[PDB]
Amino acid sequence: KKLTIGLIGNPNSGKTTLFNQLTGSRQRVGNWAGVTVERKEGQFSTTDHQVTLVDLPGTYSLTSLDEQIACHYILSGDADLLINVVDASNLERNLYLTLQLLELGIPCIVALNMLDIAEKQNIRIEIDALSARLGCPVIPLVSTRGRGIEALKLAIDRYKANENVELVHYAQPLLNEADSLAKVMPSDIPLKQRRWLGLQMLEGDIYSRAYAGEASQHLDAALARLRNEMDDPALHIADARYQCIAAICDVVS
Repeated sequence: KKLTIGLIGNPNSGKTTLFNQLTGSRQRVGNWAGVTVERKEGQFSTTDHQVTLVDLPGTYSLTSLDEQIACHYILSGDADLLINVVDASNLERNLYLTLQLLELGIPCIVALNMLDIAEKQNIRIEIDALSARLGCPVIPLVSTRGRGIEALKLAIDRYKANENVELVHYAQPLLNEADSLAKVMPSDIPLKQRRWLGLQMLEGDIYSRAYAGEASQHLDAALARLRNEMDDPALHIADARYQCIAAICDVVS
């Protein structure tokens, strides 16, 4: 059976290296539609699947051209699953991107990279505790004898919808305002993603408005409403995300 998988992580996080390991010489260099950014695709197989792997440009956040490409692809829904390459030696910084994928609700597998760099600086990562808090599998990419890859291939064959765990705990009125923005958005987009798009707009993101159809004319009204209910809506959003990531890292690292 054929799956298409998007490969996503921070720049400088061993993403290209995983890409080459997975695909060997079975890769095509193309170009992202309408821009001159290079788009790599590659092929590998698993026990049950033939996999088309799409390397997305490194990015720290879904919220320059590169960043925008990753996000447009993530939101296009073309991919069945995403492989999220995470630097174990910079967990907290790297999970900011992971959180957005999970909030978007896209099937995810976290390939925990740079174990050897982590080990070297006395950082150990509690794999199952991370996995429980994310609601998606976490696969240590041991480089020794291709073990990591084999285990990743196993995870791919066993992939499923993420566990619907609570992630960031937003103040209710932000959720409320996001719900309101969400119901006036193009319905071709899942409710979960519509809610996420609303949340980004409230925090002040401009690229998100592009997918949200009508919503952007309701935003100033939404924001004007919110500022009666709290002192800094966008900062409360920043604060709840950080709260969530730091509570994870405290247990996990």
